[PDB]
Amino acid sequence: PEGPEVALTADILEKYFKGKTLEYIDFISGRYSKSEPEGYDDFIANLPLKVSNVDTKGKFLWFELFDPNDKSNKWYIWNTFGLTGMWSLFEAKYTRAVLSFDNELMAYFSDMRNFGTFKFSNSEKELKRKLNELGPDFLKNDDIDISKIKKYKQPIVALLMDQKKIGSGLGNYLVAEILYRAKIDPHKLGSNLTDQEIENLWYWIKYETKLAYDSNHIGYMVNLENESSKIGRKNYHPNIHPTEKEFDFLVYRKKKDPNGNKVIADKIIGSGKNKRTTYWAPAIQKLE
Ligand SMILES: [K+]
Repeated sequence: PEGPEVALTADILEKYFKGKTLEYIDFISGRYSKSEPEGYDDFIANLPLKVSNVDTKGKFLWFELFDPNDKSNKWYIWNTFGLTGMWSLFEAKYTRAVLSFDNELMAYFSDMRNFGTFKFSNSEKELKRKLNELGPDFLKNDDIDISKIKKYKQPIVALLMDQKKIGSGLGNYLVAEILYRAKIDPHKLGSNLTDQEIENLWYWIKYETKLAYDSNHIGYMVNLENESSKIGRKNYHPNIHPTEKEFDFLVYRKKKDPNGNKVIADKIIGSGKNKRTTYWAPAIQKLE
């Protein structure tokens, strides 16, 4: 899941749990099964608490809770999905966390690979500190200045994959689809892009994120597909109007692009577990 999936999941989470009373959380399997997340014990001891919001910034999601009997007791649930992390209203296969609310309400987080993370904290300061680690939300921020791209002599694919330098929310498929639409070669250094290309790139980031966010079944949040179509969408990037009804991969994991050009499954950024495969068609994307 990338920026859009996280945001749409938060939206759904708020629809069902905002204002509800959380009573407990169980980590029944996975990485937290035996060793609970940081702050878990203190958090459990302070439950029940009501949920006031479920917000996101890029790929980062969090629950904000408060204590109905102590205005000063505020708590937060930090969450990152990882490659296989999914939220749902039913106990799906590979459920790792089970959130029990009052009045029959239940939420679940599934994660076959166990890359998602959890953390509980009662500090707004730490939350603000954490949010400073992320750049503007490429999907939610409609007035982002990406001219900072010029100050970097690094492949543009690395700059867009990074969550701090220019903005947050872009993943391996969004960056590939966006660089294809902007006809820019992944290896092109930021400092070598023209002001025009910058403008053009900005346009397509808004375009793709919005298309992704408005979709109902891209595939990375299948446990919420039924609910995805039973809820609306916020109006991010208002002045951009994608023509397609659903997000479709033009090069991401494709052997050829729409026209017929070949797509290179190029491994440009990352090391070890962080290495990712960038898909691009040399026919369309040039270093110019
Ligand atoms: K107090």
